[PDB]
Amino acid sequence: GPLGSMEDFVRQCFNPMIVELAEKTMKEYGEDLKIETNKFAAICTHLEVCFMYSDASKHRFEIIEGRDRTMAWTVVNSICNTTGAEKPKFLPDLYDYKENRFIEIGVTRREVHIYYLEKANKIKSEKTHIHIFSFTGEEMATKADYTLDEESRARIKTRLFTIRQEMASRGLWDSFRQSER
Ligand SMILES: Oc1ccc(/C=N/Nc2ccc(Cl)cc2)c(O)c1O
Ligand SMILES: [Mn+2]
Ligand SMILES: [Mn+2]
Repeated sequence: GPLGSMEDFVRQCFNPMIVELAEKTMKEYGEDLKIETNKFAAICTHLEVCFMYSDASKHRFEIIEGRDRTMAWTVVNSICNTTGAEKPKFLPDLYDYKENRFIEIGVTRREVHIYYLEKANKIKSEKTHIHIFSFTGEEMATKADYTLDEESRARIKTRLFTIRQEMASRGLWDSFRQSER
């Protein structure tokens, strides 16, 4: 019936720190969240997934996403110097200290395999590990290595389902889904 505001939804659905980091992200790119509200939600979603992924194993992962850009490269370059890891061409989302690799996390409602192939074709690296989550609960990962166990990943998928559900109940899902890409 009633169609809600996506900005209202974001500020209610996501933790204050995620929202703030997403605001900083958009401002850093010169974007108005009051107009590009679906993107604001997507940024929040992706940041939450990255944080959940890291939290699945505390201190196993360094978080790169959410930091300001200069600081993100500072962190990446430090990790590369310390661990000997090869420097990525584009900023990744995490660094896995156990498997010794950077990780790019994708969140999509497009077809998960195509999305994976596009990510992989962009970053080009033979080292950076890619992990894609769909709002459908589908996932795809480099070399069928999913990194975390089923329960951790289920928690992330459950979060995505809950977001899609709350959006839909406020009439926001169709627009949000369409806005991707
Ligand atoms: O420049 C942009 C303008 C709008 C968007 C919107 N993305 N929306 C979005 C992205 C991913 C999912 Cl799963 C659902 C929705 C976006 O991702 C952009 O990069
Ligand atoms: Mn990123
Ligand atoms: Mn990502």
